[PDB]
Amino acid sequence: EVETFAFQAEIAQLMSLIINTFYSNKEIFLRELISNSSDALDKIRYESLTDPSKLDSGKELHINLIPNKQDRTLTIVDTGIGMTKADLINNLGTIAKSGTKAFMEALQAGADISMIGQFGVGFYSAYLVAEKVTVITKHNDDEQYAWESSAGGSFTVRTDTGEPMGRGTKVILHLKEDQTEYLEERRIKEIVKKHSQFIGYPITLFVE
Ligand SMILES: C#CCCCn1c(Cc2cc(OC)c(OC)c(OC)c2Cl)nc2c(N)nc(F)nc21
Repeated sequence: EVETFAFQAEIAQLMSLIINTFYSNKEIFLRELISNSSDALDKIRYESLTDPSKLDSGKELHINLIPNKQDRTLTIVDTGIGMTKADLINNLGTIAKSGTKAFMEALQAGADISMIGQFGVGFYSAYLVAEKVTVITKHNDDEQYAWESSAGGSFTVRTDTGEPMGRGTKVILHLKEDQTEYLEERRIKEIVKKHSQFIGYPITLFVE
């Protein structure tokens, strides 16, 4: 049972700009996703202080980076707060509208794509390297969901019947044919060291 949705006009515009603009410094997508993972882990850690039962779906707070050359995927996994169906379909897109407009205007005023995170829309930098993005997420109050988009103005949401993840988010980057350098161990290590060296959670780079 797959539900198909149209992105709000501003988000479809942002995704097109990210796909179409010539911009060589694509590596910045990784810092954006790791930073989102880190914010999600802070959120579950904060909530657990007043309600300890929120860690019943997993005590460990961490980030895994999983490359897979056979599937041509790079997966960012976290055991953070996770997302609800409402976040996936409408809540995040609503907040994204404001950030998208501010980012588009900043670009016209002379800013570059690396500043995307300051506008709360850093997640869409995934499309600098990915032809398709799959998001598997599980929030304590909701079910496990799979969000997916190859851009083109639409995204899908389905109940994920795959392997339960307990609590957290998995961002699966189906890389563009010319972006396989992001499956290489030394390339991932270099980017993490350059942009994500001060994240307060363990980041484990899996090897193939
Ligand atoms: C913006 C923003 C941050 C909030 C949404 N979000 C994101 C980025 C994100 C933003 C989105 O819109 C702006 C969004 O679209 C609905 C999205 O889902 C595909 C994600 Cl993953 N990553 C995580 C994560 N790792 N864990 C949790 F829990 N929430 C996340």
